[PDB]
Amino acid sequence: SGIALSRLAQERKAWRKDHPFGFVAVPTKNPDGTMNLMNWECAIPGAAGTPWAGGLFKLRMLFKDDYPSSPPKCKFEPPLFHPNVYPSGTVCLSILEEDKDWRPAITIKQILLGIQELLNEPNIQDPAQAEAYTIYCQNRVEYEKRVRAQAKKFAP
Ligand SMILES: S=c1[nH]c2cc(Cl)ccc2o1
Repeated sequence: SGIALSRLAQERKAWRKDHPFGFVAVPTKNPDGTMNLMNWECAIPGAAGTPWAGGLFKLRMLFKDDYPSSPPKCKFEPPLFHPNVYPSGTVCLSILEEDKDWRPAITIKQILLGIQELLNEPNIQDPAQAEAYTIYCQNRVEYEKRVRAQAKKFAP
């Protein structure tokens, strides 16, 4: 656990010094009240001028003991309508799979910015949920209408 905790302390220090505006990333607490660097509560703001604008989308970031060998599991809570988000809330993204594009050097900031980019540009070769994928393919106007409604629902 020393390797993960040392890296996670480095990430926290960097994040607090400089992070993208409107984003949140904060470790949680253990039952005894001490800091739990393995479980972070995060939020991603929708990009201005997009259907996601005005929404603030809460996500949990869960680190395994072998981090940064492995990527964190990133899970929208509550789950979101998006073609590449599983119904569970888990994000499907190549940088978040050890055997795909994860690299140990990737930072929490890079992950959250990567997920923000995913929100506004789905990967249609990578569908994780049937409904959002089907609507994206069949009617982009309806898709955006649904995204706008969701953004309003999660206005901060
Ligand atoms: S408040 C509050 N709860 C929460 C949960 C997650 Cl996963 C992320 C951000 C949050 O803010």
